[PDB]
Amino acid sequence: DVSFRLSGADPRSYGMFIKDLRNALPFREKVYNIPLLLPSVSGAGRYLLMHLFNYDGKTITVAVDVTNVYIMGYLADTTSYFFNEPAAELASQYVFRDARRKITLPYSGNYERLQIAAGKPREKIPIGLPALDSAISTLLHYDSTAAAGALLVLIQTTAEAARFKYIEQQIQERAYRDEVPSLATISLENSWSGLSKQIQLAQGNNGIFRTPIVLVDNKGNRVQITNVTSKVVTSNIQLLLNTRNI
Ligand SMILES: *[C@@H]1O[C@H](CO)[C@@H](O)[C@H](O)[C@H]1NC(C)=O
Ligand SMILES: NC(=O)c1cccnc1
Repeated sequence: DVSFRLSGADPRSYGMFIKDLRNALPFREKVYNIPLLLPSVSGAGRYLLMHLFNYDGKTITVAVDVTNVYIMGYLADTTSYFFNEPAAELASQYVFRDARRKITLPYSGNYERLQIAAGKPREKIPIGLPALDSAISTLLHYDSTAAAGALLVLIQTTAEAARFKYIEQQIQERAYRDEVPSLATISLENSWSGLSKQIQLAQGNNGIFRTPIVLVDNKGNRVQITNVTSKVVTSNIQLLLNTRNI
């Protein structure tokens, strides 16, 4: 398992937690020195548990699918909560079985459905460590509309930060003051599968993408990624979704 405490948290401790989250995910090979997530994992070993503590020391445990870094659900005291989708249904056969009751959230765990439930797009929701503290606290007591926004914060400050060093850095910059994500952050989140695929297809094509990927950079400009010498590939992306799952 991995753990992170908001009490005493700073950019250093958050960065270390994200390193630990990345390194908790199994892989058997690297592609251009980036861990390639496994095509499949059978049984309980498919799920990583992340123990998150809010500033007051109250805790939730979050179950993450190690093949894609997707959050399946979480445990708050004696109640488990799972997204309304087959992958989370499966997860609930393996994790948090000791919970006294299970609530299936009234949405699946993708951005489209979460944004509808929250009533707002990612672009308008501040993120940062204070927002993560708030998100943990919200998830402690069931409220599905509030939970949708909290889960948008949680996903971006854990899974997306693990996937992209740039997003990790954005959250570090928001350690003590929340701010909506940059355009670049949104573009990277929206392109993780596409980038993962092209980096894998570039092996066998001399590091050249079969199909270029368009992103927004940290200055807000459109850029086209065409090959693995791009900083997006050499320093930014940290985990690759297996093409078997694309
Ligand atoms: C490969 O990517 C690098 C880094 O972004 C870029 O400078 C170079 O022009 C690209 N090569 C092409 C497009 O042939
Ligand atoms: N459910 C998730 O953890 C999730 C959702 C959207 C993108 N990445 C991860």
